[PDB]
Amino acid sequence: MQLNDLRSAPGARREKHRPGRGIGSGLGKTGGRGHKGLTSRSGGKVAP
RNA sequence: AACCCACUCCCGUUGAAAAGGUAGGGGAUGACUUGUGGAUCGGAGUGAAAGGCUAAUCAAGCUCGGAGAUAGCUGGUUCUC
Ligand SMILES: [Mg+2]
Ligand SMILES: [Mg+2]
Ligand SMILES: [Mg+2]
Ligand SMILES: [Mg+2]
Ligand SMILES: [Mg+2]
Ligand SMILES: [Mg+2]
Ligand SMILES: [Mg+2]
Ligand SMILES: [Mg+2]
Ligand SMILES: [Mg+2]
Ligand SMILES: [Mg+2]
Ligand SMILES: [Mg+2]
Ligand SMILES: [Mg+2]
Ligand SMILES: [Mg+2]
Ligand SMILES: [Mg+2]
Ligand SMILES: [Mg+2]
Ligand SMILES: [Mg+2]
Ligand SMILES: [Mg+2]
Ligand SMILES: [Mg+2]
Ligand SMILES: [Mg+2]
Ligand SMILES: [Mg+2]
Repeated sequence: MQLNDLRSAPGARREKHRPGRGIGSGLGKTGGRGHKGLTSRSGGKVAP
C-alpha cells in the first residue's frame, strides 16, 4: 500500500469524450451534432 | 481682367490630386465675393427644397456604455485503433 500503488476498481472512472479532435476519435469536425439546423449551433436548444 | 463658379471635350483612374489639369465656358455694383469673432445639432438643427448639409461619415453624426443584444443563417471545429 503505497501512494503510487493504489487505484480504483475497473469501471469506476471514465475519461469523458472531447468533440472536435481529429478524425480517429470518432467525434471530430461536427462533434456529434450532425449537419446544419437549429440543434447544431451555440445555444440551439428546443424549449421543453 | 482680378475674384466667385463649374457647361463641354480630352487626359488622368496603381492619379502630381480619396474629385485635379490644359484648352474653351458663366457671373462679374450685386438676391455679390470675402477675413475675424459669435449663435442654432442628433428624432435635433439648418435648408431660394437636391432627403441636400451638420469635420473625406447622413432616409437620422461621432464616442463610450446596456453588450459577449439577437442571428430557425453562412463559415470553422485540432491525436490513434
Ligand atoms: Mg463517424
Ligand atoms: Mg449525438
Ligand atoms: Mg458545416
Ligand atoms: Mg438542412
Ligand atoms: Mg439536424
Ligand atoms: Mg450564442
Ligand atoms: Mg480666394
Ligand atoms: Mg480642346
Ligand atoms: Mg478653366
Ligand atoms: Mg473668364
Ligand atoms: Mg447677362
Ligand atoms: Mg462678413
Ligand atoms: Mg451648441
Ligand atoms: Mg439620431
Ligand atoms: Mg426624391
Ligand atoms: Mg470626426
Ligand atoms: Mg462630409
Ligand atoms: Mg442585456
Ligand atoms: Mg456579437
Ligand atoms: Mg457558402
